Amino acid sequence: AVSDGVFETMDAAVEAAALAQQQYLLCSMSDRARFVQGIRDVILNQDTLEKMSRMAVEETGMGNYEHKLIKNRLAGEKTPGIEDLTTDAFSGDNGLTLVEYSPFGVIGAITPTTNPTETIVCNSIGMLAAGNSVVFSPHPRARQVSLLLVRLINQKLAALGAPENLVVTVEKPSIENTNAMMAHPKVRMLVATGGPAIVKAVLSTGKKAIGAGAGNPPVVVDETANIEKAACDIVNGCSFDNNLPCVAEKEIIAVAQIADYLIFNLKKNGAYEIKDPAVLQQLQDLVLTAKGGPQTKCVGKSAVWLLSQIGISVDASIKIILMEVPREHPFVQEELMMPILPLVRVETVDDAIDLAIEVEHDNRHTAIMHSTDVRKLTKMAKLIQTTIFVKNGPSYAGLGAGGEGYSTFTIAGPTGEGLTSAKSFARRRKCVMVEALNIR
Amino acid sequence: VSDGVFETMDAAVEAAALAQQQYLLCSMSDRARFVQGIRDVILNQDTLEKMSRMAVEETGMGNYEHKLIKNRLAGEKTPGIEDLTTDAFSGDNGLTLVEYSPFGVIGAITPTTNPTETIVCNSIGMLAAGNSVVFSPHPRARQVSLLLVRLINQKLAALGAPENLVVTVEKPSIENTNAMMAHPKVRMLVATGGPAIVKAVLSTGKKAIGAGAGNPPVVVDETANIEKAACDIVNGCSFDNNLPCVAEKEIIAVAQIADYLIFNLKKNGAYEIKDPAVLQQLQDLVLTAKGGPQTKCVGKSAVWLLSQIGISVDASIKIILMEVPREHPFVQEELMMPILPLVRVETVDDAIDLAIEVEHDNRHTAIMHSTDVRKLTKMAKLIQTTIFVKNGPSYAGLGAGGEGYSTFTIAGPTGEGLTSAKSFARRRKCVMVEALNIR
Amino acid sequence: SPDGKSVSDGVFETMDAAVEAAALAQQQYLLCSMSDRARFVQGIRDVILNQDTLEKMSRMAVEETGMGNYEHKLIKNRLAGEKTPGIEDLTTDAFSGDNGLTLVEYSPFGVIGAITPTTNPTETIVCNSIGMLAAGNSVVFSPHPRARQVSLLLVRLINQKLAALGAPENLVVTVEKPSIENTNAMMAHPKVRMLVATGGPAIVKAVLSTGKKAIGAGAGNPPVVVDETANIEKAACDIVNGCSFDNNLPCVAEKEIIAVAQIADYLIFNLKKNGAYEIKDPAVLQQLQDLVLTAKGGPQTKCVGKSAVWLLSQIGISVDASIKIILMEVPREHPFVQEELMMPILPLVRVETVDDAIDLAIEVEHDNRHTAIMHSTDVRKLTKMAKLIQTTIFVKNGPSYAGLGAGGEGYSTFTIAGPTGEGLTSAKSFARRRKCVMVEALNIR
Amino acid sequence: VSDGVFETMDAAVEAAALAQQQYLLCSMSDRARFVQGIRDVILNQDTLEKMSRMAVEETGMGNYEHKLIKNRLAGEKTPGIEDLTTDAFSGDNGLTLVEYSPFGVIGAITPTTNPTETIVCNSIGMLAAGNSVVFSPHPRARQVSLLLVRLINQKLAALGAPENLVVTVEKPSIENTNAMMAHPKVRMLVATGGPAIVKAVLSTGKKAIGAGAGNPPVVVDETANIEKAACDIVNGCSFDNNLPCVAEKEIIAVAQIADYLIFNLKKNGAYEIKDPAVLQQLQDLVLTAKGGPQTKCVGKSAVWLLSQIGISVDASIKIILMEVPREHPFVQEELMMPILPLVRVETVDDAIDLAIEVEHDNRHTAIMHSTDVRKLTKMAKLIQTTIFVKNGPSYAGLGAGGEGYSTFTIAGPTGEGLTSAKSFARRRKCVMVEALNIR
Ligand SMILES: NC(=O)c1ccc[n+]([C@@H]2O[C@H](COP(=O)([O-])OP(=O)(O)OC[C@H]3O[C@@H](n4cnc5c(N)ncnc54)[C@H](O)[C@@H]3O)[C@@H](O)[C@H]2O)c1
Ligand SMILES: NC(=O)c1ccc[n+]([C@@H]2O[C@H](COP(=O)([O-])OP(=O)(O)OC[C@H]3O[C@@H](n4cnc5c(N)ncnc54)[C@H](O)[C@@H]3O)[C@@H](O)[C@H]2O)c1
Ligand SMILES: NC(=O)c1ccc[n+]([C@@H]2O[C@H](COP(=O)([O-])OP(=O)(O)OC[C@H]3O[C@@H](n4cnc5c(N)ncnc54)[C@H](O)[C@@H]3O)[C@@H](O)[C@H]2O)c1
Ligand SMILES: NC(=O)c1ccc[n+]([C@@H]2O[C@H](COP(=O)([O-])OP(=O)(O)OC[C@H]3O[C@@H](n4cnc5c(N)ncnc54)[C@H](O)[C@@H]3O)[C@@H](O)[C@H]2O)c1
Repeated sequence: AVSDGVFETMDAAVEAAALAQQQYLLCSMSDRARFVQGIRDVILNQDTLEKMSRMAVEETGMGNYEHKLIKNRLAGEKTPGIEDLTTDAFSGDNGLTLVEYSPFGVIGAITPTTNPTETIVCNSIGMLAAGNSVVFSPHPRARQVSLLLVRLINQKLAALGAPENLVVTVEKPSIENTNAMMAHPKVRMLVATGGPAIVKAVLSTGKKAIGAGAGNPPVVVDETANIEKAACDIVNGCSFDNNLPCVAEKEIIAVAQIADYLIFNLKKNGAYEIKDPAVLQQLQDLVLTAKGGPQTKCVGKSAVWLLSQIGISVDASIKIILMEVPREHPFVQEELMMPILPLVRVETVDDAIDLAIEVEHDNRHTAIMHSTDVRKLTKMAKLIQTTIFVKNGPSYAGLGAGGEGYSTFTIAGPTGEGLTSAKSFARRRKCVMVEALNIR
Repeated sequence: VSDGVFETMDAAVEAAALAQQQYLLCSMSDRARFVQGIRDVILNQDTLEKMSRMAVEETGMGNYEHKLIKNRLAGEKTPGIEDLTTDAFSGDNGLTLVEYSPFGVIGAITPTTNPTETIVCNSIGMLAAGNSVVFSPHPRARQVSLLLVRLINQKLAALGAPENLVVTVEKPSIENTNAMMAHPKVRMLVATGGPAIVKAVLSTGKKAIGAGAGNPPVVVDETANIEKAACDIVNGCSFDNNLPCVAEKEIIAVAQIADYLIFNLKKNGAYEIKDPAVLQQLQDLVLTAKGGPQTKCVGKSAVWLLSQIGISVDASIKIILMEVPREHPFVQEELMMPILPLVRVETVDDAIDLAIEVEHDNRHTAIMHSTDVRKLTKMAKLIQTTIFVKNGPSYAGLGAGGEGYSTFTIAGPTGEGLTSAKSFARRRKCVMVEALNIR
Repeated sequence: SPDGKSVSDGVFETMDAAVEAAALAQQQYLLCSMSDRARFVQGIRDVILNQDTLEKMSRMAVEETGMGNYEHKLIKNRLAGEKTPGIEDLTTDAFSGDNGLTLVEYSPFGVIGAITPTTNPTETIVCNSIGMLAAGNSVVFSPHPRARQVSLLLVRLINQKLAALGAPENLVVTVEKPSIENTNAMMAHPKVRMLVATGGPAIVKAVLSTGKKAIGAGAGNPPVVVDETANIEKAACDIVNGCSFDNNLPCVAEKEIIAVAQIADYLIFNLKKNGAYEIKDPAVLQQLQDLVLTAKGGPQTKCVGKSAVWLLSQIGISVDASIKIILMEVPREHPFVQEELMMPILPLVRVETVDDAIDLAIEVEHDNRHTAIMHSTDVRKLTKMAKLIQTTIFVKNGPSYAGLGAGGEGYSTFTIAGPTGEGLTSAKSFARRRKCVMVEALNIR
Repeated sequence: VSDGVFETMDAAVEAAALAQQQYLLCSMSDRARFVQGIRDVILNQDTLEKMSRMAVEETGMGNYEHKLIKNRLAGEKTPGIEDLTTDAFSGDNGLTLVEYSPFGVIGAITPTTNPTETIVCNSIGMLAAGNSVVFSPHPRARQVSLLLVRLINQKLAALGAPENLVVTVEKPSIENTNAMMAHPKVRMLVATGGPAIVKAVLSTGKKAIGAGAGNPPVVVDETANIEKAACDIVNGCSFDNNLPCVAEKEIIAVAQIADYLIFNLKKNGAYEIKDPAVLQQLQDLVLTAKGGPQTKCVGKSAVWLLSQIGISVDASIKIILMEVPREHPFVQEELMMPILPLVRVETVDDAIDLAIEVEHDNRHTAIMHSTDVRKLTKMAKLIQTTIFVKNGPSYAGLGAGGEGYSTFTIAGPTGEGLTSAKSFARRRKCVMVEALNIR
C-alpha cells in the first residue's frame, strides 16, 4: 500500500526520497506546518513517548527511561519549525531585496546510538520544515528503534496528505549503506552526528556536509561559585541519560580553595566518592578497553550498575562516581560517556581555565563553568571558544532544557553552524526587485 | 617584516597559523582598523587603476574600466565587522548569546576571472571574523595577486597588525592548491572557481565553501519595458566581457515582443548575426575541438571577437547577438563571452520552463524582465537560483544597482549564498543560567 | 485591456477602585515569571478559543450592539485568540564589542487604560489583554456602553481562568457601568501610566491631551483602487468579501471603489456576479441615503453593521441571502464616499487613468493614514500608490482582512495605530525599552 | 537662499511644512547625503570647538573639554538611515513588508544642558526618517542654537537639499514653544527637559515624545573593583559638571567598602567635607528657600563652587564628596553640580532598595559597580531604568565607553528609550497577497 519509508536498498531509498522532494516542492508552507506538527504529535504522544524511550534503552543498553522520556519530549517541543525560516529585507533607492531559506534537495542523515530517536525527530522536523526530504542512516545498534520511528512518521504523514517517502531509511542499517548514501549523486547534503571518524568521512565526499563531532566538556568551579548549587547542577548534568549527552559534564576542575567543600556537596547530592586507589584501579578494568578507550558495554550505564560490577552495592540515591585524580588520568582524557566524574585540583581559576582548554582537546564543543564573577566567566567563555558554554547551570541548559533558546541534538563544532535548526538545512537565496517596491 | 609571500606552501600556512593565534589577542577595533586598511589599499586611485590593468594585461580577460568598478564594489560594499551580529534570548532560565567567532586559518582559492576582486572580498570578510587567509591564486593571475597581497601586508604592518594575516605563495600552481588542501592546519577552505575545484575542497575532509558556476538565462515577456530591458541586457552581458558569474548568457524572448526586443538590443550596441555562414565562423573560433569555450576567447570584447572572423567594428558594439535554437552550444555551454544567443518562445509560461532547463540545475543566477508580479513570482520561485534579478541588469544582484551587500564568492553547491564575514565564522552559544534576565 | 488579466471577578462599581486594584495587580505581576505570563496569556487564549464561549461571545455582540454578523465574528474572535502575539513578541537586542555587552529589552509600563469600541468589543479585549499582559502590564478596560454585557462577561471569564492559574487578582479589570465619564476618570488618574484608544477621531484626540503616553488607533476610510491591469474576476470577489466582512464593521473593510474607466463596467458585472446589489434608479438610491445618513451627515447607529439584506428590506426591496453588499456608481463627493458608513454599502467612483485613481484615493483617505487597497498587476503602480498614500496598512490583490492576518502574512491586531505611529499594535507596543550596559564584560565573541 | 531662522513660529512651521513635502520626493541617497552633512558640520574641528566654548560662555554651564567630547559623540554615533530597518515574512498568503515612514513636521524642544548635542542628535534622526524639524531651543542657549542651525542650512543648501529642513525662531522663548505645540501643522512634539515641559507636550492632542529628568544613583558593593569604581564615578559625575541627565548624582556604598571607596575617590579629585559648618555653607549657596537647585550653581565646576565658600583649591579637584544621610537634599535633588553625596548602607540589598527609593520612579538612569552577576541582575531587574550602566562611567550608557549608539533625548515616560531615527517614524505594513513568496 502506502510506503512505510523503509527500503531494501539504499539506492532506491535515495531515489524514493528524491521523488518525494520534488513532489514536496508543490506543497505549501501550511503543508509543511501540518507535516512538522505531525512529527511532533508522533513522538509527544504519551504512548509513543514512553515506548520509544524504554525500547531504545532496551535495544541500546544505554541511558535510562526517565531521562530519554525528557530528551524525546525536548526534541518534540523545542525543535524549531517553519518559523525558523526568516526573511531578510533591504529596501532602498534600488528597490527591494529579499533573502530566503530554500530547499537543498535530498539530505542524508547519519544518526548516533546515544540519541537514536531524539536525533531523528530533531532532524526530520528541521529538514522537512526547510522543504527537504531526508534519507536516514541509523546506527545499527539502534536499528529496531529507529526504523519503527521512521515507520510511525510515514503513517502520520500519509494520514495528513504528505508525498510518500519524505522520511526514509533502510531495512539493514550498516556501515556499507552509510558509505553508499555518502556516494549517491542525488544526495545533496550530508549531516553527520557522531564521532570524529564519521564527521571526517562526510567531509571527504564532495558534498555539503554538516559535522556534529564529539566532546569532552570540563566544568570549572572557582571560589566565587555557589558551591551548594554548583554541586547540584553537576550531579544532575553528569547523570543525565547516564552521561550520554555530548554536553554532559565529564570532568571537574576545581580550585583548591573550595574543592573539599565541593566534594562534600557533591556526595551530599548523590555522588559516590572513590578514595581507595585499588577500587579505583578496579574501576578502570571495568570501564576501559584496549587502546585506553571506553567500553561500549559500560558506556551509558548507571552508577548503580557500574559499582555493582566492582562489588559495591548502593541504593538509587547514587547518581555518579566521584574521584580526585591527576589530569593525565584516562577518565579525564577520554570521553567516557558514563556517570564517572574525575576531579582535578588547581591553584587558581586562571590555572583552571588554562587546563580546561587542554582537556577540551580542541573539540570546541561544550564547556561549563560555575562562578558569579562576570570577568572570570567571560574570560573562560572567550578563550575556550566552545559551541556551547553553560554558566551556573547544568550542561543540559545548553540544549534548551533549563536554558534559553531552542533545542537541537545535532551540534556542529567543526563545520560551525552551532545548534542546527531548519535554517541549517536550507539554501540561502537572494531576490532583487530593482527600483520597485521601495515603499518607505 | 615579512611580505606575506612565502617560498613554499607549508611556510605560508605555518605563518598564518601563528598569525591567527596572535590575531585572537586583538580587539574588534583592531579588526576594524585592518578592515579599513584593506579597503584603503584597493580604493586608492593609484592602486585601483594598477590592479585593473594588470588583471586585464596578464590574464587577458575583461576590460580595465569595468574592473575599475568591480574592484571598487569589493572594497566599498563588502561587509566589515558590522556583519558579525549578536542574537540574544532572555527569560526565566537566564540569558542566551549567539556570536560569530573565528574559524582559524582559512585557505582561499581564487579564479582567473576576478583575481583582485576576490582577494579584496575574502580578506575583509575572513579578517573581520578574526581569521587569517592563505590565498592560492590561479597561476594566470600570479603577479597581480602577489602585488596585492604585499600591499595589504605592508599596509597592515603600518597599522600594528600581526604579520601574515593575508598570505600567499611565491610560485602559485595546481600542486600548491593541493598542498593547501591537505595541510592539517587549514580549518576552512573557500573555492571560487570551476565545478572540479569545488568538489575537490569538498573531498578533503575539511569544512569547505564552494562557489560554483552557472549559465544565467534572462526571460523577457510582453509585459516588460522593452527599451530598458534591452539596455539592461547588453549592459549585463557585456559587463567585464561576460566574465562575472552573474552576467546574462542567453535570452529567452516571448514571441510577442521578440522582434522589438532585437531592435532595442541593436540600438544599445548589440551586433546581430543573420548569415548562417558567419555564425558558423564564430563557432569555429570560440567553441573548440570537443565543445568547450576556448580560454583565449574567454573575456575578450565583442569587437575583438568580430575581428577574429574579419568584421571590423567600432567600440559601440558591446555584444554579439543572434536568434538561435535552444540546443545550440551558445545557449548550453557557459561561454563567458559577449556572445548572446536568443531563443524565441510562444508563451511566457514555458519561457520560464525553458529558462529552468537551460540553467542546468546550477541554481545560480536567473534574470527576468516584466511588470506582472505573479510572473516574476512564478519564475523566481520555480528556478530556485541563488540570485534572481528582476527588471535590471545582472550585476544588480552584486550590490551594483540593487539593494544588499557585495560579494565575489557566491556559494551555490554549499548553500551560503552571498558570502560575507558571517559565512567565515563559527556560531557559538553562551548560556548564563538564571541570570542577566533584566526584563 | 477592458478585460483585465487572467476573589475578585474583575468588575468594579467605581472607576478609581478599578485603577487602584489594577495598580496593586501590577505590583504583584512584577514578581511573576515569564512562564507565569505565558500561562496567563495561554489562559486568555483558551477563554475565547473554547468553542462554546466562542459561539457564545459572537451572538452577544450582535444581540447587544445590533452590529455585524455571527459567523464572521466567529472568525474575528478566533483570529484574535490565535494570531495575537504572546510573550515571544518580547525580543532582545544585543551589542557586543570591546566595551562589553549592551542589551535592550521591552519592559512593562505599569497600569494601562484601554478604551474599546462597539464594533470589535470582544476582539479588542482579547487582543489588548494578550499583548498587554505578555508585556507584563495590567489593563483597565473602559468598554463602549452599547456592548456592555458582552465585554463585562468576557472580563469575568478572564478573571476566573487567571485566578484558577494562580495569577494576581485584578490583572484585567473594568467598571460595572461603562460611560464616557468613567473614561475621563481613567484618563485623569495618575496611576494609569499609558492610554490606548481604539475608536473615532474624538476619543483619539482626547487620550493625546491628558498628559500621558497614549496609543491612538483612529478611524479609517479605505478606498480600493482597481486599474486595467488587475485580475478583475479576483478583484470583484475580494472586494465583496472584504467589504461585507462582519457587515463592514472593520476599520480595514472596503468603503469606496475607485475604478479606472476602462474596466469599471466589467468590474461591476463581476461584483454583481459575487453578490453585489446594484442601484441604478436615482430615486431608490435616495431612499437608502435617507435611511443610512443622519441629520449630521454621519452613519445611522441603528443601521451600522446591519446586513445588506436588512438594509434593502427597509427601502422595500426583498432579496435572498446571496447578496452581501450594495453597489452604486456615484460621484466622488457623494456622502457614501466621504463617510465611514461601516455598512455593506459600496460606492464606486470611475476615473480616467490609474494616476487619477491613486490621487483620488489619497484625497478620499482624509489623511486617516490607515488602510488602502489596490488590485493591480504592475509592480510600478503598486509601488506608486503604496509609497504615496502612506497608510498604516496597504493591501495588494486581496481582501481587506489580509491586513489583519486573515489571508495575509503576519500577526493579527484590532488596535491599528496610525497617527501615533505604532502600526499594528502588539506586546512590543505596550512595553518600555530599557538599555542595560555591561561595561567591558560579557563580550565572548 | 534661506538660512532657516524665522521671525515667527508660524512662519517657521509653514516653511518646514512645505520643505517636508519637497523632502518626500528625495531619495534614500539624498537623505544619506544630508545626514552626513550634519555630521561634517559638528565634527569639523574648528566648528566642534566653536560650539563648545560658545555654549559654555553663553549659558555659564558645563566645561569646554567635555562638551567637545559630547558634541563629537552626537555627530559620530547617532544612527543614520541604517536605523530604518525593514521587516518581512513570506509564505502562502504572499509577502508582507513592514517599514518606517515619516510623520511629517516635528517640533523639537531642546534644553540648556545640551543645546548643541540635542540639535545634532535630533536633526540627524528626523531627517534620516524623512521628516522636517522645527526647533524651539532654550532662551539661555539662544545664539548658540541659531548659529548651529544656520551653519546646518548652509551645508544642506550646498548639498542640494530643499530649503528649510531644519528651522528655528529668531527669538526663542516659551511663548512660541506654546505656539509650536498649538500649531495644527506640527505632527509630533519632542520635549527634552524637565517634568513640566514633558506633560505639556503630552497635553496637546498630538503625538509627543517626552524625555524627562531623573536622579541617577550609583551603587557600589563589596565585589566592585574599588579603584576602578571610584575612578569612573568621578569621571562620570564631573562629566560636563554633572549636567548630563545620565551623570551620577549620589553614591550608595555598602559599609564593607565605603571608607576605601572614599579613599580612592579622593585620589581621582574628590574633596571630602567633614565639617557640617562648611557643608551647610554649600547648602545655603546651592539650594533655594524651598530646597530646589539654584540656577547660578547648575553646571559650575567644583573649583568654582568651593570658591563661593572661600575654599581655594587647584583644578585637580573634579567633585565635592560628602558622606551624608539619605533624606539630605543633595541626595534628593537633581542638582546637576559636581556635588556628590554618599549614603552608607549595610548590605547590597539595602543599597538596591535605597537606590530604588532615591530614583523617585523616574526610571531614567542607574549605575552599579559590582562583580557578582547575581547582584548586577537583581538591581537592573528591579530599578527598571531605561539606562542601566554596570561597572563603568555614566556616559558609557550613551555609547561613550559602552556598546550601542548615542542619543541625547532619552524617553523615560513615553517609553521609546534611546530615541533614534526609528523613533521619529511611522510603522507601515504592506501586504502583497499571494505574490513574491519565492521561498
Ligand atoms: N555533537 C553532536 O551533536 C553529537 C550528538 C550525539 C552524539 N555525538 C557523539 O557520538 C559519539 C558516540 O556515539 P556513537 O557510538 O553513535 O558514535 P559513532 O561514530 O560510532 O556512530 C555515529 C554514526 O556514524 C556511523 N559511523 C561511525 N563510524 C563510521 C565510519 N567509519 N564509516 C561510516 N559510518 C560510520 C555510525 O554507523 C553511526 O551511524 C560521541 O562521541 C558523541 O559526542 C555527538
Ligand atoms: N560563484 C562565484 O562567486 C564565482 C566567481 C567568479 C568565477 N566563478 C566561476 O569560476 C570559473 C572561472 O574561474 P576559473 O577559470 O579560474 O575556474 P577554476 O576551475 O580554474 O578554479 C579557480 C582555481 O581553482 C584552481 N584549480 C582549478 N582546477 C584545479 C585542479 N584540477 N587542481 C588544482 N587546482 C585547480 C585553479 O588553480 C584556480 O586557482 C567560472 O566557472 C566561474 O563561473 C564563480
Ligand atoms: N484604528 C483601529 O484600529 C480601529 C479599530 C476598530 C474601530 N476603529 C474605529 O472606532 C469607531 C467605531 O467604534 P465606535 O462606534 O465605538 O466609535 P467611538 O469613537 O464612539 O468609540 C470610542 C470609545 O471610546 C468612547 N468614546 C467615544 N467618544 C468619546 C469621547 N469624546 N470621550 C470619551 N470617550 C469617548 C466610546 O464610548 C467608545 O467606548 C470607528 O471610527 C472605527 O474606525 C478603529
Ligand atoms: N531625558 C533626557 O534625555 C534629558 C536630556 C537633557 C536634559 N534633561 C533634563 O532637562 C533638565 C535640564 O535642562 P533644562 O534646564 O533646559 O530643563 P527645562 O525644563 O527648564 O527646559 C527644557 C525646555 O523645555 C522648555 N520648557 C520648560 N518648561 C516649560 C513649560 N512649562 N512650558 C513651555 N516650555 C517649557 C524650556 O523653555 C526649555 O526649552 C534636567 O532636568 C535634565 O534631566 C533630560
